Amino acid sequence: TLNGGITDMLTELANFEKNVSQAIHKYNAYRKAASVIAKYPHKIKSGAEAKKLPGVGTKILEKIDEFLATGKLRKLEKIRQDDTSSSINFLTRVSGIGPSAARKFVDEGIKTLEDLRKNEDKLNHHQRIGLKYFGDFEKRIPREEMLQMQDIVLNEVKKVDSEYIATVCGSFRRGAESSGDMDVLLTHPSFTSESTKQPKLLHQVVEQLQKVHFITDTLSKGETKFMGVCQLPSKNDEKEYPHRRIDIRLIPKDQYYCGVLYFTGSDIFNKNMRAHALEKGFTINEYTIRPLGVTGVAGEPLPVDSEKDIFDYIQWKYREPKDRSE
DNA sequence: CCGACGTCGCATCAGC
DNA sequence: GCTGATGCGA
DNA sequence: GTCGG
Ligand SMILES: Nc1ccn([C@H]2C[C@H](O)[C@@H](COP(=O)(O)OP(=O)(O)[C@H](F)P(=O)(O)O)O2)c(=O)n1
Ligand SMILES: Nc1ccn([C@H]2C[C@H](O)[C@@H](COP(=O)(O)O)O2)c(=O)n1
Ligand SMILES: [Cl-]
Ligand SMILES: [Mg+2]
Ligand SMILES: [Mg+2]
Ligand code: NA
Ligand code: NA
Ligand code: NA
Repeated sequence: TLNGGITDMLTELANFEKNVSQAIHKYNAYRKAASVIAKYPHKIKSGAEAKKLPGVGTKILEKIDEFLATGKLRKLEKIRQDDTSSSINFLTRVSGIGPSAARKFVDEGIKTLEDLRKNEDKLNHHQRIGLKYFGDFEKRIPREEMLQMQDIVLNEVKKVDSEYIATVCGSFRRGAESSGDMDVLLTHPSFTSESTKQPKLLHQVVEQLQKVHFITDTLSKGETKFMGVCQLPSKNDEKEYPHRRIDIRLIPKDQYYCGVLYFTGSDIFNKNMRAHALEKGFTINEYTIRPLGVTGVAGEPLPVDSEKDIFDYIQWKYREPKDRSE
């Protein structure tokens, strides 16, 4: 990328503000600025040039001037030397360990991978699985493997009930050549915004995927969201594939377009689009787009018959999934 | 200046 | 048990 | 940290 040094610096700062400072709005601000700089089609020559972009303000412009001049950021060089910040940033790389638990572990003297493995009984279920697969979960998934995973999920879903439709979303649907995990949107005509005519709709699919040894572990599970672990089958004498994170979201079938807009992302794209919706007097979630009254109270859901209908309400030209990788 | 910043599912805990 | 935060996650 | 009223 043209501005990878700057965007990496802002990402590291975002991660510091999220994991150490526990400042979620600074995290979002740094990530928004990193994203707008990442798609800027010029090699940035000054902080003033970057400050013209939405989400880049005075302070990031100053950091960009320091980084352009020296190749580094003193603020980050200090953060790296802080042992508490270093430890907290490492611990939060385990799935299920967030900013609060990381700081509590550091207080308790649990600061390393060796420390975590010594103290499994101090971990909740999610954290225990996150530790088990710590290395695997930092590996990316080649699109070729995503296609094999898609084949399994779609065919196994069809064996349970031919009326299910499973849609792989996330970076995969945005056409990425690799993905961090697999995101599966699921619908069934028995589950709509008006009624649930069949119990265990998500459970039956999870169960079938466990039965064929595709799903290997569960991080959390409810009526509409599964968060877990999966693994492709390997052939004779082959090294095993890495275990992969999988998310399955069962969405009311009549609300598929809002659901697939949400689950396609990216996360920053969704934040930007929902923020624009609010400025336009609407609120968007994974189910509906609703107007806002003068009181700021959301009104009744608006008719939606395509993803583009949602863009139209907020006066955005349509963006294909491949152009949503913010 | 300063209030707002996207929205919500599941796990966990506190208070009753 | 229920209800309402809070944490961590999508 | 940045934006917008
Ligand atoms: N904070 C978030 C996180 C996710 N999401 C939505 C949008 C994401 O695209 C979708 C899947 O979450 P994810 O973390 O797997 O993001 P992806 O877009 O798939 C990433 F590119 P990756 O390929 O690394 O998983 O959930 C969101 O709305 N808000
Ligand atoms: N998981 C899915 C995917 C699509 N669909 C529906 C939405 C549309 O009515 C129809 C067209 O699908 P597509 O948008 O993939 O062309 O399929 C669904 O009900 N559940
Ligand atoms: Cl809704
Ligand atoms: Mg994903
Ligand atoms: Mg605003
Ligand atoms: Na700007
Ligand atoms: Na984590
Ligand atoms: Na995911």
